[PDB]
This record gives sequence, structure tokens and C-alpha cells, in this order.
Amino acid sequence: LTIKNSLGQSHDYIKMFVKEGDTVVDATCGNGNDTAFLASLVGENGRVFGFDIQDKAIANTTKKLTDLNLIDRVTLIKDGHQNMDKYIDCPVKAVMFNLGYLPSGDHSISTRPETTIQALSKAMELLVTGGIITVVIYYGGDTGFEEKEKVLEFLKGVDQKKFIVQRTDFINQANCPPILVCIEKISEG
Amino acid sequence: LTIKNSLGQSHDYIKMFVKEGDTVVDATCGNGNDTAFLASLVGENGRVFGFDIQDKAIANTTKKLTDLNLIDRVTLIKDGHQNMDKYIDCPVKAVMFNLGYLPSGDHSISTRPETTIQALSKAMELLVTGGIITVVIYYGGDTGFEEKEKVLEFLKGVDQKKFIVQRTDFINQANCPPILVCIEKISEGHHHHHH
Ligand SMILES: C[S@@+](CC[C@H](N)C(=O)[O-])C[C@H]1O[C@@H](n2cnc3c(N)ncnc32)[C@H](O)[C@@H]1O
Ligand SMILES: C[S@@+](CC[C@H](N)C(=O)[O-])C[C@H]1O[C@@H](n2cnc3c(N)ncnc32)[C@H](O)[C@@H]1O
Repeated sequence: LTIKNSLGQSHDYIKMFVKEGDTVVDATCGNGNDTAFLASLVGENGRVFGFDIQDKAIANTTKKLTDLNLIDRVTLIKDGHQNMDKYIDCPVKAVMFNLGYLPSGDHSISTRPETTIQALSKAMELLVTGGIITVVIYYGGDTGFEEKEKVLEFLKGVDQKKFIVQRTDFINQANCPPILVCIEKISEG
Repeated sequence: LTIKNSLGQSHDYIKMFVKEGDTVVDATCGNGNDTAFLASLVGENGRVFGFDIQDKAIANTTKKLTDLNLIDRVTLIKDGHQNMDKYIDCPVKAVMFNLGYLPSGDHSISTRPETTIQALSKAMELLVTGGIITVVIYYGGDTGFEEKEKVLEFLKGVDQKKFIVQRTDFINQANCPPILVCIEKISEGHHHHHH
């Protein structure tokens, strides 16, 4: 038994909260790993909304899910996660954010603070009470660094009466260990 | 289902790691809540070492454990946790730290950075591989911020090849929400530099 990294822990937190038949969101599709993960947890009567701004990422995720017989429960949308409210009107149980750039792709196309903060606000509104958002933050680069600073600033201002914002950090590791943020809705209004 | 605070999460982390028959330590006895908790996890053939520097805290912990039929496997020691190596020679599975002053007690008698750091080194040495230390850090109020700052600065320096050090923090809460640090041993030995 070993304490998992932030990427591993996000899956563990999602498994705790997501049951079968739920509506969940992968806000950052990429290659489709988290999308397939969310799809397997949610079952045949559940729904996964997936978002990416790249055609390469949507195609790779479509390929992944079709291979695993999971494409039927997934709605893939080629739009920014900051516009997630245009496509979803029901309450969601969970939203996964994995911040940064697509692996084995274009490294100049990455998540931006402005649109991430927007998506987070939309995700927080869409959440059912007792619902979870997980944010795996990468900060290795200049662009990663800038996003971490801004996202965390924003999340520090979230009403504690409405949301629990939990940060998990490995403080003795060098070379920017990825940070986990868990946001759980506890009250409406 | 709700995400627990640091205090609640420390117990959850301890439950993950501690099985029956293990040797565990409560480094900050207080009223004996964590001591009782450790005693119930560890069973008849296990051992709990408890530490505090106050006579009031040892007596309240003794009363607690006797009331719950748990005093049998607990060794209560009226000494600082910085001296835990004088009393323990076997490898331990877990150590619990709860930093601050005694609740419903003397507010000026609290854990000090120097001795906490010492006890943390001793606990880290005493830990079996795959063992855990949990540290609930209280700060602000009468307690102040100096212990939090120094303990965390010390723990940032711990060899990552030997220990995982994980901080859990509620960043949208005001009024100094307690911080959880989890230290897990992943390797025996130590890498020292050169002189
Ligand atoms: C770190 S990757 C996600 C990792 C993914 N979970 C996986 O396993 O492959 C971040 C993704 O978010 C996408 N992205 C960047 N900006 C976005 C935006 N504004 N809205 C939605 N997605 C965006 C990128 O195209 C990239 O594929
Ligand atoms: C926050 S309280 C612990 C709470 C306790 N776990 C409980 O169940 O109530 C901190 C305790 O550590 C004790 N303490 C202070 N300095 C100590 C030291 N150097 N060694 C051992 N205990 C110490 C205090 O007397 C106090 O009882």
C-alpha cells in the first residue's frame, strides 16, 4: 500500500463519488483516458460529456471509446469547457480537469487560466450537492506556472459555505510534482 | 459522502495502514481520543505507546482507556515525544501527531517547533517501511504560526527517495483550518551528501 500521486488520487476520489447512472464531465478530453474511466464507472444508463478544442483529441477519444465499446454513453463536444453550460442542463455528479497540454501532440495548445476559471465556475454551478470536481494541475513550464497561480488564487475565493476546496501537495518532491484540488459542493444558492 | 477535515482524514489514513498486532505511537496524548482510537485498531496482541508532558493529560487518557476496556495494551509515558527512542526499540507501524495545546486545559503549554522536529526525526527512524506518520497542524489563535512554518520547512527537506510527504489543505476556508501532513516511509536507509 502506497500513497498515490495526484493523477492517481483524482481517480480514487472520482470512484468514491460516482455511481452507475450518473451524469459526469470530462472537461479536458485529451487522448480519452479519463473519458473511458468515467464511462466505465457510469454504466449503460449513465452519461459522460467530453470536451476538447482539438480535432486530433476528439478523434483519438472517439477511437479509444469505440475500441472499448464505451462510445454509446459518451457525448463528445468540440468546444471549450468554458462553454459547458450550453450543452448540459441537468445536475452533474462529477467533473474532471487535467490541466496543461496534450501528450504526443501540439505543446503550444494548452489550457489558459481565463477559460479554466470560467469552466470551473460553470462546473461548480452544474454540480449536484455532494458532487465533486477534481483538478490535476501541472506547472512545469512558464505556461503551466502561470495557470497554477491564477487558478489557485481564484479557488481561494470560493465561498466555504457552498464549497469545500481541498488542496493536496507533495512538499518534499522537486521538479513541480502535480497538485490535486478537490472541489465538493455542500450547499446550494 | 463528504470530504473530511484534517482531523477526520488522519484517522482514515491510520485505518488504511494499521492492522491488528501492530506497534503504534500516539505522540501527543491530550485527552486520549487518538490513543483510544489506536488501541481499538491494534487489538489484544498490539501495543500503543502514548506520550504527554502534562500530568492532567496522562490522567485523563488513563481514565478514558480504563473506561473503554483498552488500558491493557497501552503504555503511557510522561515524557516528551522528542525522547520516544528511549522507550521504543521495535519498528512501529504508525505515529500520530496532533499539534497545539490541550483542549479544556492550559493554553500556554503547547508543542514547540524544536521538539516536534526532533520527535518527527525519531518517529521517522522508528517507522517500518510502508509505515505512516500523520501530523494534524493547528495554528493561529493562541497557538500562533511559528510551529506550522518551521515544521513544514523541515518536512520539505525530507528525502523523497525515503519518504512521501503529503500536505492536505483547505484553501477556501478562513480562520486557520487545520492542516494534515502524511509521511510514509518507502525505503530504509539514508542518502547523505558528501563532506
Ligand atoms: C493534459 S490534457 C488532458 C489529459 C487527458 N485526461 C488524457 O488522459 O489524455 C489537456 C487537454 O485539454 C485541452 N484543452 C486546452 N484548452 C482547452 C479549453 N479551453 N477547453 C477544453 N479543452 C481544452 C487540450 O487540447 C488537451 O488535450
Ligand atoms: C492538540 S493536543 C493533542 C490532542 C489529542 N490527540 C487528543 O485526543 O485530545 C497537544 C498535546 O501535546 C502535548 N505536548 C506538548 N508538548 C509535548 C511534547 N514535547 N511531547 C509530548 N507531548 C507534548 C500537550 O500537553 C497536549 O496535551
